[PDB]
Amino acid sequence: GNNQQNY
Amino acid sequence: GNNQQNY
Amino acid sequence: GNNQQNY
Amino acid sequence: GNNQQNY
Amino acid sequence: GNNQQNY
Amino acid sequence: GNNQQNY
Amino acid sequence: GNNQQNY
Amino acid sequence: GNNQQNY
Amino acid sequence: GNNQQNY
Amino acid sequence: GNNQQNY
Amino acid sequence: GNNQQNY
Amino acid sequence: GNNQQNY
Amino acid sequence: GNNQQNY
Amino acid sequence: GNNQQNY
Amino acid sequence: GNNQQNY
Amino acid sequence: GNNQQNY
Amino acid sequence: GNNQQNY
Amino acid sequence: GNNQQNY
Repeated sequence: GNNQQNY
Repeated sequence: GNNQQNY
Repeated sequence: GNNQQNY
Repeated sequence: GNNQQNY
Repeated sequence: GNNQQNY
Repeated sequence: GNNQQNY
Repeated sequence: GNNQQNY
Repeated sequence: GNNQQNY
Repeated sequence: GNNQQNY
Repeated sequence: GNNQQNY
Repeated sequence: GNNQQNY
Repeated sequence: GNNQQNY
Repeated sequence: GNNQQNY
Repeated sequence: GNNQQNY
Repeated sequence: GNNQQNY
Repeated sequence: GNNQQNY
Repeated sequence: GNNQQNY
Repeated sequence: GNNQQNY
């Protein structure tokens, strides 16, 4: 699906 | 499905 | 926090 | 906190 | 806290 | 606390 | 506390 | 305490 | 935080 | 099913 | 089924 | 069934 | 059935 | 299903 | 934060 | 922040 | 799907 | 899909 990664 | 990862 | 909305 | 909503 | 809602 | 709701 | 609701 | 409800 | 919306 | 993990 | 794990 | 584990 | 474990 | 992981 | 909107 | 909009 | 990564 | 990376 869609990807959002927050570091 | 959709992915959200929060570090 | 962070927001991801998938329609 | 963080929000992910999947419709 | 964190929120995940799946419809 | 944390929230997960599955419809 | 933490919440999980499954419909 | 913690809550889990299964319908 | 950061925003990603997918229609 | 859906996955939410809170550390 | 659905999974919620709270550490 | 559904799983909720609270540590 | 459904599982809830509280530590 | 959908994935949300919060560290 | 940063914004990405996908129609 | 930065903006990207995709129609 | 769509990708947004925030460092 | 579309890509936005923010360093």
